[PDB]
Amino acid sequence: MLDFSKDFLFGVATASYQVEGAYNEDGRTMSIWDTFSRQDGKVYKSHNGDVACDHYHLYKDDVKMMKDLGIEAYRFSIAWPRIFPAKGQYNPKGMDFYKRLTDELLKNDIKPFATIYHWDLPQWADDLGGWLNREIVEWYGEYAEKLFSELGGYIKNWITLNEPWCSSFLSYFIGEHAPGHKDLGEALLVSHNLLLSHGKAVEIFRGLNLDDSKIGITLNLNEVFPASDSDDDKVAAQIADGFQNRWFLDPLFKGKYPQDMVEYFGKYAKVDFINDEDLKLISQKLDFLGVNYYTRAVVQKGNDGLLDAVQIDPGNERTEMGWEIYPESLYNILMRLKREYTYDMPLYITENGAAFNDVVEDDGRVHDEKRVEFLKQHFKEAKRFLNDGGNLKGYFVWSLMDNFEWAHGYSKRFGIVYVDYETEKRILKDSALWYKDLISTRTI
Ligand code: NA
Ligand code: NA
Ligand code: NA
Ligand code: NA
Ligand code: NA
Repeated sequence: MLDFSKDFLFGVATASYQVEGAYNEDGRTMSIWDTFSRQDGKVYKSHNGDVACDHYHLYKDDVKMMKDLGIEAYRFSIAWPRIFPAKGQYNPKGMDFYKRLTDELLKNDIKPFATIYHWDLPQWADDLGGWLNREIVEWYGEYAEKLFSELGGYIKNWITLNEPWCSSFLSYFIGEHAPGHKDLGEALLVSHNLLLSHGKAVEIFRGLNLDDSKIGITLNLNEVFPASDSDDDKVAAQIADGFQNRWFLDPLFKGKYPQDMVEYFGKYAKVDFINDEDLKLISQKLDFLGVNYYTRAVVQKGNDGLLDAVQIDPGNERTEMGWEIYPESLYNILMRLKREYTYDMPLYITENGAAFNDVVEDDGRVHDEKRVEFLKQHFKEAKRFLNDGGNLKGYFVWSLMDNFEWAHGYSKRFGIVYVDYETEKRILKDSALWYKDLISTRTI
């Protein structure tokens, strides 16, 4: 009778630096993204998160807004520079924000899902080497354990890292994200230290044996298609798939980096950070996996160089990011996890959503019909996965509101709610009204 059971969580997601603002208040010190956004050329028109959506001050209105939509769960991140503004220096005022945030959520029947690290590493940590310095495993563990002990009565669903592929390859190899290095060997080592920090937090978490509390990790995953049936394109797809997906799925869920990628990367950089003890910590059992899904890739062999597959445009509709709208890969990825990696483990879609050219019309409304159709198509694939025996527990739309989209600044709008940044006014887009109906009827 219900496409989505009463227990299925309809959610929305944000991230601290993208929405909070109040960047220099109540003891907060700079993150690497504060620093990076002030370096010339790194962020669209030198946008930064100084103010963002001012959600730090407006959080009560934002929670009321979610309550009126019937939101059942809210994924947010916790800002490390608020909690430890300096090495070893706990800031109770920073903790107080997350207590009053999560108190507000619970009192409005919204379940909190907290992301421990969503890219806003404290500048003091990066000055000590950041994710390149293996000591970060201990700094992160100290941070996580403080959150578990202070917030464990408030939060029962924890995510160690958001999208470690971005924090490693996009930040240290491609250089689009903070801190903006361009060195494959660095990005490979960072990926390992991120995964090792993840394992440290899981170890600490299990030792607390908190009542009714779950821990997992969030991975951005795609599906890679070869442009043709040639052997050239099949190897290209295999490499692209190992680069995005298997490089993280395999150590976490198989206890082993993917050997084809280890050999491929080893032709270009050192891969000597791999060892048995680290992989055992990395692959500790999780309670759930969070899946961030947006699009697929169609790839063709490039010119034999490092990760130089040519991106094929198959000619289909795309978002403002240039990302193809291909809802079937949401089903294919969830099925692939079920058949190859996570099996019967609970799965959450921790991000899915789209950037479109949103405009407030003369009627004061945002008629974002393309986003309505986008979300409708992807929720239909989630329902199909559930009806085929998939263990999907919830679905978080990215994002609750338009926000600071990293190197794109405020020029990409992902919200189901529009933010007029001059006034900080919230305007429900038609997609939020559609989502409200979906939560109410649980029918699609
Ligand atoms: Na901010
Ligand atoms: Na700036
Ligand atoms: Na696991
Ligand atoms: Na679980
Ligand atoms: Na499709």
